[PDB]
Amino acid sequence: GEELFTGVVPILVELDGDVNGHKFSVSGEGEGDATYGKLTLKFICTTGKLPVPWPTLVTTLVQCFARYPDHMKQHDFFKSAMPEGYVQERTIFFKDDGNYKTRAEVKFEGDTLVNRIELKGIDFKEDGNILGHKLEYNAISDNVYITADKQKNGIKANFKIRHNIEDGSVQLADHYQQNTPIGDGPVLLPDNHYLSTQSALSKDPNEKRDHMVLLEFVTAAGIT
Repeated sequence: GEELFTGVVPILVELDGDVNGHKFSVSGEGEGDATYGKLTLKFICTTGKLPVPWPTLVTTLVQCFARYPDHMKQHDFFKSAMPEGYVQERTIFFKDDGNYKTRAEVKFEGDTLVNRIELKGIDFKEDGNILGHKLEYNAISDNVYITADKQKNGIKANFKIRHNIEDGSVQLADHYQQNTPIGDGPVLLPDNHYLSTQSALSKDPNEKRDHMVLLEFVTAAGIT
């Protein structure tokens, strides 16, 4: 499982979304290098204009690429589930606004690590920060707090993302996450720890489609 990540691995992401009945699709390509916790990705809205802010999709759009320090390798659930993969589900509660519910399957297709996602968003405000596009195209950085879930043979996680709003304020997105293996083989059930994650968002100056370029670092921590 871990051996599948010792080099650079191609990534494919495919997302189908429906937020308040606004339907859209995103496709992504890039590479991950778990040795350095490093991800480089480019996403394109294939249906036209994205109806929500790109920053709100970052966490949805492959924590198997986390750098787990040598001394914490027995706590890496994500790679232990490979190549068969895992289901990753979230509910993301946007404070004073709607929620996303996401279901994804993360697995290998040949040599390529694939993340296939369905996203459903409901109860958003038409002129809120999300459907009104009031969030700054700004990096996000925070800690993903992971705990074991023995009853599902997987993990749970929780974290908060504070998205900057255009007026200087913050739009909180409270994340609740569950991962469960797809295969029936043994997986690593971790002690409590976190992934320290930083995502830098940018634009391809030659790209005319609605898109997002990401450079992301992911590092496991919190166990000495």
